Amino acid sequence: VHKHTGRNCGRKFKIGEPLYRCHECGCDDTCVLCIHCFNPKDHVNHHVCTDICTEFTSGICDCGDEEAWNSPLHCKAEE
Ligand SMILES: [Zn+2]
Ligand SMILES: [Zn+2]
Ligand SMILES: [Zn+2]
Repeated sequence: VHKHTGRNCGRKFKIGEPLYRCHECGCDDTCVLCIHCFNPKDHVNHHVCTDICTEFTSGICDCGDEEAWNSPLHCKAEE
């Protein structure tokens, strides 16, 4: 299971996978969540950008990295 309780997710995105950012919750535009981590309950009427990862964009999910978020998140995988 995708739980990573007590540490950062750090799941590496693959090309074609969904990535989630939130204007309000993210510290900057590079702060992102994977589909296993993103919880809609954290982001009601927030300005959520869901993109499809490309060859150009590449990186890791920031869930559990509190240095990347303005609000406490609640991992979807933890539910
Ligand atoms: Zn994740
Ligand atoms: Zn997570
Ligand atoms: Zn949000």
